[PDB]
Amino acid sequence: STGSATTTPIDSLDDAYITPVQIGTPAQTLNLDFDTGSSDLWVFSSETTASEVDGQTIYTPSKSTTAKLLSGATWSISYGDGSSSSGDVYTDTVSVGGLTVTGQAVESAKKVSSSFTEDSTIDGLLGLAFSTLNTVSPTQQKTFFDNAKASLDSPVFTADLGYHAPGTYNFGFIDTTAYTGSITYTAVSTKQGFWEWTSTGYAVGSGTFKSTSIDGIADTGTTLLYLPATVVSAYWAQVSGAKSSSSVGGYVFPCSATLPSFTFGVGSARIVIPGDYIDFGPISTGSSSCFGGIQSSAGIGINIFGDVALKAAFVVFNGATTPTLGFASK
Repeated sequence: STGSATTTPIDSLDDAYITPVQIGTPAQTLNLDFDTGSSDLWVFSSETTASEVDGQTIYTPSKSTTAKLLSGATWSISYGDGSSSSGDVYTDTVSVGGLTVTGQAVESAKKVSSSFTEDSTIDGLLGLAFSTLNTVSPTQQKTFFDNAKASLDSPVFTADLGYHAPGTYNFGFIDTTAYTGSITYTAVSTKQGFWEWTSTGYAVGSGTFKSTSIDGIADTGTTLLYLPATVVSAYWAQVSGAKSSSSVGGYVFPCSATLPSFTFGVGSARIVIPGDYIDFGPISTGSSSCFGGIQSSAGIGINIFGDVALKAAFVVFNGATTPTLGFASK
């Protein structure tokens, strides 16, 4: 089997992407944030505290003839941005782009933190990291990809995120029309439950490539590119007036600037992020100070190749017995 679904930016900045997902019988369609940095499929629901729902579409398990309570199971998750959610668990039929999994754990939110309530466009998350990170207790549950893998034509999914435009998540096949050149594959460590790999270095604009190993994670659920402070300082030094602002919480730059590109290495290959992808707009409405799309990871504990980096590439998440990642230009 295969599946193919379009993913759409939630706003004009590409702050996140939503993908329609069918849950239950008859289908209830919710728009989920596909997150290769976590491993829980959770949804706003009829059980969510009413004051914490503000415009989202909810899953109502009582209206699904295939929903079954997973007796005794609870879940609770906290994300790197400080947000969180928790609740109970059903199993139900879940389909993405024509690919159907029966018996998928659908984690029903009883509580969500304010940032989730305040984002009316995201109805939940669909985790695509390794199932060892799944938070369901006392019986850990598998991700949608893990459950579908054996039925897939090939044990892969691909992320093709657009810049200010829709893109595609495919399951079970590699669309050879969706990228240019060849796909360069690189080793993955699953030891922390992430799609963790080592970039071979970087360049700023037309500058020379610096060969240096950068361990990080391919994370569709993080907006920006988070890299070591040395690398980030080298980038922003090329932008007149750019500075790190503790009050704003990162590097800002004059909105009048033209940003240089940023290149990252994948083995001997190179992915180029155009400068425009690094502009996240005014820090507040009407400000002439703009927020940068490359930020320091020094306070995170891990480097994160988020959407800013991933949307410059066609990315293969290869879930073979030894997982690997592939990157192509497009």
